Amino acid sequence: ENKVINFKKIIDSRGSLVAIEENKNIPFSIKRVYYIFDTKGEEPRGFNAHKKLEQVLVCLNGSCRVILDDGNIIQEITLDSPAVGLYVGPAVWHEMHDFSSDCVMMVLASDYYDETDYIRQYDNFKKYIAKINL
Amino acid sequence: MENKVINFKKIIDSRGSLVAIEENKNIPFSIKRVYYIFDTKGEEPRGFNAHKKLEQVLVCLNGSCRVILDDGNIIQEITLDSPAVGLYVGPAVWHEMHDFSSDCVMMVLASDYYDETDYIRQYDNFKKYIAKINLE
Ligand SMILES: Cc1cn([C@H]2C[C@H](O)[C@@H](COP(=O)(O)OP(=O)(O)O)O2)c(=O)[nH]c1=O
Ligand SMILES: Cc1cn([C@H]2C[C@H](O)[C@@H](COP(=O)(O)OP(=O)(O)O)O2)c(=O)[nH]c1=O
Repeated sequence: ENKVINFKKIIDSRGSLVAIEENKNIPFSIKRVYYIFDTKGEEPRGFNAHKKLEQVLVCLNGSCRVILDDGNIIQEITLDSPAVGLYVGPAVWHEMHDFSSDCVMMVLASDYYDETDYIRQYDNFKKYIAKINL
Repeated sequence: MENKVINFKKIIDSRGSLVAIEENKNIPFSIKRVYYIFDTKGEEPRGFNAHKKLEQVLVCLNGSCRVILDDGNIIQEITLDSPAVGLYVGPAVWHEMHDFSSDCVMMVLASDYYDETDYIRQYDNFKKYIAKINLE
Protein backbone atom coordinates (compact mmCIF):
# COMPACT_ATOMS: atom_id res chain seq x y z
CA GLU A 1 0.00 0.00 0.00
CA ASN A 2 0.86 3.63 -0.45
CA LYS A 3 -0.92 5.69 2.11
CA VAL A 4 -0.23 9.07 0.68
CA ILE A 5 -2.87 11.30 -0.70
CA ASN A 6 -1.81 14.21 -2.81
CA PHE A 7 -4.59 16.79 -2.57
CA LYS A 8 -5.57 19.07 -5.42
CA LYS A 9 -4.05 22.47 -4.86
CA ILE A 10 -5.34 25.80 -6.08
CA ILE A 11 -2.97 28.62 -6.84
CA ASP A 12 -3.19 32.32 -7.46
CA SER A 13 -1.73 35.68 -6.63
CA ARG A 14 -3.35 35.39 -3.15
CA GLY A 15 -1.87 32.07 -1.91
CA SER A 16 -2.82 28.36 -1.90
CA LEU A 17 -6.01 26.47 -0.97
CA VAL A 18 -6.80 22.85 -0.46
CA ALA A 19 -10.15 21.28 -0.02
CA ILE A 20 -11.04 18.11 1.60
CA GLU A 21 -14.41 16.46 1.11
CA GLU A 22 -15.58 13.53 3.19
CA ASN A 23 -15.87 10.50 0.98
CA LYS A 24 -14.56 12.59 -1.89
CA ASN A 25 -10.87 12.90 -1.66
CA ILE A 26 -10.93 10.96 1.60
CA PRO A 27 -12.34 7.53 2.25
CA PHE A 28 -14.44 8.38 5.18
CA SER A 29 -16.94 10.65 6.68
CA ILE A 30 -15.61 13.43 8.91
CA LYS A 31 -16.95 13.50 12.43
CA ARG A 32 -14.01 15.21 14.06
CA VAL A 33 -11.10 17.40 13.28
CA TYR A 34 -8.21 17.98 15.64
CA TYR A 35 -4.76 19.57 15.67
CA ILE A 36 -1.48 19.89 17.56
CA PHE A 37 0.40 23.18 17.85
CA ASP A 38 2.83 25.26 19.79
CA THR A 39 4.82 22.17 20.26
CA LYS A 40 7.81 21.74 22.38
CA GLY A 41 10.19 19.23 23.82
CA GLU A 42 11.65 16.18 22.08
CA GLU A 43 9.09 13.61 22.93
CA PRO A 44 7.29 12.11 19.96
CA ARG A 45 3.82 10.86 19.81
CA GLY A 46 1.33 8.49 18.57
CA PHE A 47 2.45 4.96 19.27
CA ASN A 48 -0.86 3.35 18.86
CA ALA A 49 -3.37 1.96 16.50
CA HIS A 50 -7.10 1.89 16.39
CA LYS A 51 -9.63 -0.71 15.63
CA LYS A 52 -12.39 1.25 14.06
CA LEU A 53 -10.96 4.69 13.61
CA GLU A 54 -9.94 5.93 10.13
CA GLN A 55 -7.95 9.07 9.87
CA VAL A 56 -6.00 11.35 7.70
CA LEU A 57 -2.96 13.35 8.87
CA VAL A 58 -1.97 16.74 7.47
CA CYS A 59 1.02 18.86 8.25
CA LEU A 60 -0.44 22.30 7.72
CA ASN A 61 2.77 24.02 8.64
CA GLY A 62 6.40 23.28 9.34
CA SER A 63 7.03 19.54 9.07
CA CYS A 64 6.81 16.32 10.99
CA ARG A 65 8.30 12.85 10.72
CA VAL A 66 5.72 10.05 10.55
CA ILE A 67 6.01 6.34 10.69
CA LEU A 68 3.20 3.95 9.82
CA ASP A 69 2.93 0.24 10.44
CA ASP A 70 0.21 -1.75 8.76
CA GLY A 71 1.43 -4.85 10.45
CA ASN A 72 2.95 -6.01 7.20
CA ILE A 73 4.95 -2.97 6.06
CA ILE A 74 6.34 -0.02 7.97
CA GLN A 75 6.46 3.29 6.15
CA GLU A 76 8.35 6.30 7.16
CA ILE A 77 7.24 9.53 5.59
CA THR A 78 8.17 13.11 6.26
CA LEU A 79 5.15 15.48 6.08
CA ASP A 80 6.14 18.99 5.05
CA SER A 81 3.41 20.13 2.71
CA PRO A 82 -0.23 20.84 3.39
CA ALA A 83 -1.25 19.41 0.11
CA VAL A 84 -0.18 15.96 1.17
CA GLY A 85 -2.40 13.67 3.20
CA LEU A 86 -1.57 10.57 5.11
CA TYR A 87 -4.14 7.93 5.37
CA VAL A 88 -4.21 5.99 8.56
CA GLY A 89 -6.66 3.22 8.24
CA PRO A 90 -7.87 0.98 10.96
CA ALA A 91 -5.25 -1.40 12.31
CA VAL A 92 -2.54 0.94 11.40
CA TRP A 93 -0.08 1.83 14.04
CA HIS A 94 1.46 5.32 13.88
CA GLU A 95 3.96 7.73 15.45
CA MET A 96 4.73 11.32 14.94
CA HIS A 97 8.21 12.52 15.37
CA ASP A 98 10.40 15.44 14.85
CA PHE A 99 7.81 18.06 15.09
CA SER A 100 9.03 21.41 13.79
CA SER A 101 8.83 24.34 16.22
CA ASP A 102 6.35 26.00 13.88
CA CYS A 103 4.62 22.78 13.16
CA VAL A 104 0.92 22.47 12.94
CA MET A 105 -0.38 18.97 12.54
CA MET A 106 -3.92 18.25 11.67
CA VAL A 107 -5.96 15.13 11.84
CA LEU A 108 -9.29 14.29 10.36
CA ALA A 109 -11.25 11.53 11.88
CA SER A 110 -14.01 9.28 10.95
CA ASP A 111 -15.22 9.32 14.57
CA TYR A 112 -15.35 11.15 17.85
CA TYR A 113 -12.65 10.71 20.46
CA ASP A 114 -12.68 7.27 22.06
CA GLU A 115 -9.95 6.20 24.41
CA THR A 116 -11.16 2.59 24.05
CA ASP A 117 -10.28 2.38 20.38
CA TYR A 118 -6.62 2.77 21.22
CA ILE A 119 -4.30 -0.20 21.16
CA ARG A 120 -1.28 1.10 23.12
CA GLN A 121 1.00 -1.97 23.09
CA TYR A 122 2.75 -2.65 19.79
CA ASP A 123 2.94 -6.26 20.69
CA ASN A 124 -0.83 -6.29 21.07
CA PHE A 125 -1.15 -4.30 17.97
CA LYS A 126 0.80 -7.03 16.23
CA LYS A 127 -1.21 -9.73 17.90
CA TYR A 128 -4.48 -8.09 16.85
CA ILE A 129 -3.26 -8.09 13.27
CA ALA A 130 -2.56 -11.76 13.17
CA LYS A 131 -6.01 -12.51 14.50
CA ILE A 132 -7.32 -10.35 11.73
CA ASN A 133 -5.18 -12.17 9.36
CA LEU A 134 -7.18 -15.14 10.59
CA MET B 1 -19.19 36.62 20.98
CA GLU B 2 -22.38 35.22 22.32
CA ASN B 3 -22.88 33.62 19.01
CA LYS B 4 -20.27 34.17 16.31
CA VAL B 5 -17.08 33.67 18.31
CA ILE B 6 -16.26 30.20 19.55
CA ASN B 7 -13.73 29.14 22.08
CA PHE B 8 -12.60 25.65 21.86
CA LYS B 9 -11.28 23.86 24.85
CA LYS B 10 -7.55 23.61 24.34
CA ILE B 11 -5.20 21.07 26.07
CA ILE B 12 -1.70 22.11 27.15
CA ASP B 13 0.90 19.69 28.29
CA SER B 14 4.67 19.29 28.04
CA ARG B 15 4.49 18.37 24.37
CA GLY B 16 2.47 21.32 23.05
CA SER B 17 -1.17 22.16 22.59
CA LEU B 18 -4.08 20.37 21.12
CA VAL B 19 -7.52 21.45 20.01
CA ALA B 20 -10.42 19.19 19.01
CA ILE B 21 -13.59 19.93 17.05
CA GLU B 22 -16.41 17.35 16.92
CA GLU B 23 -19.32 17.86 14.53
CA ASN B 24 -22.62 18.92 16.12
CA LYS B 25 -20.84 19.01 19.47
CA ASN B 26 -18.48 21.85 19.70
CA ILE B 27 -19.82 23.15 16.40
CA PRO B 28 -23.55 23.37 15.57
CA PHE B 29 -23.29 21.59 12.23
CA SER B 30 -22.17 18.43 10.45
CA ILE B 31 -18.62 18.58 8.98
CA LYS B 32 -18.66 17.86 5.31
CA ARG B 33 -15.68 19.66 3.86
CA VAL B 34 -12.53 21.04 5.35
CA TYR B 35 -10.43 23.37 3.34
CA TYR B 36 -7.52 25.50 4.07
CA ILE B 37 -5.62 28.61 2.90
CA PHE B 38 -1.89 28.79 3.13
CA ASP B 39 1.34 30.10 1.81
CA THR B 40 -0.29 33.52 1.28
CA LYS B 41 1.08 36.76 -0.17
CA GLY B 42 0.00 40.16 -1.46
CA GLU B 43 -2.32 42.98 -0.36
CA GLU B 44 -5.52 41.75 -1.98
CA PRO B 45 -8.15 40.12 0.22
CA ARG B 46 -10.14 36.93 0.07
CA GLY B 47 -13.78 36.22 0.81
CA PHE B 48 -16.31 38.85 -0.09
CA ASN B 49 -19.44 36.87 -0.35
CA ALA B 50 -22.28 35.13 1.28
CA HIS B 51 -23.99 31.83 1.16
CA LYS B 52 -27.55 30.85 1.22
CA LYS B 53 -27.20 27.48 2.95
CA LEU B 54 -23.53 26.97 3.65
CA GLU B 55 -22.52 27.20 7.30
CA GLN B 56 -18.87 27.52 8.34
CA VAL B 57 -16.40 27.95 11.16
CA LEU B 58 -13.16 29.76 10.40
CA VAL B 59 -10.06 29.04 12.34
CA CYS B 60 -6.65 30.60 12.22
CA LEU B 61 -4.21 27.65 12.79
CA ASN B 62 -1.07 29.79 12.59
CA GLY B 63 -0.26 33.42 12.18
CA SER B 64 -3.25 35.75 12.04
CA CYS B 65 -5.97 37.18 9.90
CA ARG B 66 -8.57 39.91 10.14
CA VAL B 67 -12.09 38.88 9.20
CA ILE B 68 -15.05 41.07 8.69
CA LEU B 69 -18.58 39.66 9.04
CA ASP B 70 -21.78 41.40 7.78
CA ASP B 71 -25.29 40.03 8.38
CA GLY B 72 -26.48 43.04 6.38
CA ASN B 73 -27.57 44.70 9.54
CA ILE B 74 -24.42 45.00 11.67
CA ILE B 75 -20.80 44.72 10.71
CA GLN B 76 -18.32 42.88 12.79
CA GLU B 77 -14.60 42.62 12.58
CA ILE B 78 -12.36 40.28 14.45
CA THR B 79 -8.70 39.44 14.30
CA LEU B 80 -8.22 35.59 14.41
CA ASP B 81 -4.94 34.54 15.92
CA SER B 82 -5.27 31.58 18.23
CA PRO B 83 -5.95 28.13 17.05
CA ALA B 84 -8.31 27.72 19.87
CA VAL B 85 -10.79 30.20 18.61
CA GLY B 86 -13.44 29.49 16.02
CA LEU B 87 -15.57 32.04 14.09
CA TYR B 88 -19.01 30.93 13.05
CA VAL B 89 -20.23 32.15 9.72
CA GLY B 90 -23.85 31.35 9.27
CA PRO B 91 -25.91 31.57 6.13
CA ALA B 92 -26.64 34.92 4.66
CA VAL B 93 -23.58 36.34 6.26
CA TRP B 94 -21.24 38.24 4.07
CA HIS B 95 -17.59 37.79 4.77
CA GLU B 96 -14.06 38.97 4.01
CA MET B 97 -10.54 37.88 5.06
CA HIS B 98 -7.81 40.41 5.44
CA ASP B 99 -4.29 40.91 6.58
CA PHE B 100 -3.12 37.33 6.43
CA SER B 101 0.23 37.11 8.19
CA SER B 102 3.05 35.64 6.04
CA ASP B 103 2.93 32.47 8.16
CA CYS B 104 -0.87 32.31 8.06
CA VAL B 105 -2.85 29.18 7.82
CA MET B 106 -6.56 29.53 7.80
CA MET B 107 -8.73 26.54 8.13
CA VAL B 108 -12.38 26.27 7.35
CA LEU B 109 -15.04 23.84 8.45
CA ALA B 110 -17.94 23.63 6.14
CA SER B 111 -21.33 21.94 6.38
CA ASP B 112 -21.33 20.90 2.77
CA TYR B 113 -19.34 20.26 -0.35
CA TYR B 114 -18.04 23.00 -2.56
CA ASP B 115 -20.86 24.45 -4.71
CA GLU B 116 -20.56 27.59 -6.89
CA THR B 117 -24.27 27.87 -7.01
CA ASP B 118 -24.57 28.70 -3.24
CA TYR B 119 -22.38 31.73 -3.41
CA ILE B 120 -23.54 35.39 -3.48
CA ARG B 121 -20.59 37.34 -4.85
CA GLN B 122 -22.39 40.63 -5.27
CA TYR B 123 -22.75 42.92 -2.28
CA ASP B 124 -25.86 44.60 -3.55
CA ASN B 125 -27.34 41.20 -4.28
CA PHE B 126 -26.51 40.14 -0.85
CA LYS B 127 -28.34 43.22 0.26
CA LYS B 128 -31.35 42.53 -1.87
CA TYR B 129 -31.10 38.91 -0.86
CA ILE B 130 -31.34 40.01 2.67
CA ALA B 131 -33.97 42.59 2.29
CA LYS B 132 -36.13 39.84 1.10
CA ILE B 133 -35.52 37.43 3.92
CA ASN B 134 -36.76 40.08 6.34
CA LEU B 135 -40.00 40.30 4.58
CA GLU B 136 -40.56 36.57 4.99
C1 LIG C 1 -6.76 13.49 20.17
C2 LIG C 1 -7.81 13.99 21.16
C3 LIG C 1 -7.38 14.20 22.38
N1 LIG C 1 -8.21 14.66 23.38
C4 LIG C 1 -7.70 14.88 24.76
C5 LIG C 1 -7.28 13.58 25.46
C6 LIG C 1 -5.98 13.90 26.18
O1 LIG C 1 -6.24 14.18 27.58
C7 LIG C 1 -5.46 15.04 25.29
C8 LIG C 1 -4.80 14.59 24.01
O2 LIG C 1 -3.61 13.88 24.30
P1 LIG C 1 -3.22 12.65 23.45
O3 LIG C 1 -2.43 13.05 22.25
O4 LIG C 1 -4.36 11.79 23.06
O5 LIG C 1 -2.24 11.83 24.47
P2 LIG C 1 -2.47 11.17 25.85
O6 LIG C 1 -3.76 10.46 25.82
O7 LIG C 1 -1.34 10.22 26.10
O8 LIG C 1 -2.50 12.23 26.89
O9 LIG C 1 -6.62 15.77 24.84
C9 LIG C 1 -9.54 14.89 23.12
O10 LIG C 1 -10.32 15.29 23.96
N2 LIG C 1 -9.95 14.66 21.83
C10 LIG C 1 -9.17 14.21 20.79
O11 LIG C 1 -9.71 14.05 19.71
C1 LIG D 1 -13.48 26.83 -1.30
C2 LIG D 1 -13.31 25.82 -2.44
C3 LIG D 1 -12.92 26.28 -3.60
N1 LIG D 1 -12.75 25.47 -4.70
C4 LIG D 1 -12.30 26.06 -5.96
C5 LIG D 1 -13.33 26.98 -6.57
C6 LIG D 1 -12.43 27.83 -7.47
O1 LIG D 1 -12.24 27.15 -8.73
C7 LIG D 1 -11.16 27.97 -6.62
C8 LIG D 1 -10.88 29.29 -5.89
O2 LIG D 1 -11.75 29.46 -4.74
P1 LIG D 1 -12.24 30.93 -4.27
O3 LIG D 1 -11.36 31.56 -3.27
O4 LIG D 1 -13.65 31.00 -3.80
O5 LIG D 1 -12.01 31.64 -5.75
P2 LIG D 1 -12.30 33.06 -6.36
O6 LIG D 1 -12.86 33.97 -5.33
O7 LIG D 1 -11.05 33.63 -6.91
O8 LIG D 1 -13.27 32.91 -7.47
O9 LIG D 1 -11.15 26.83 -5.71
C9 LIG D 1 -12.98 24.13 -4.63
O10 LIG D 1 -12.82 23.38 -5.59
N2 LIG D 1 -13.39 23.68 -3.40
C10 LIG D 1 -13.58 24.44 -2.25
O11 LIG D 1 -13.95 23.90 -1.22
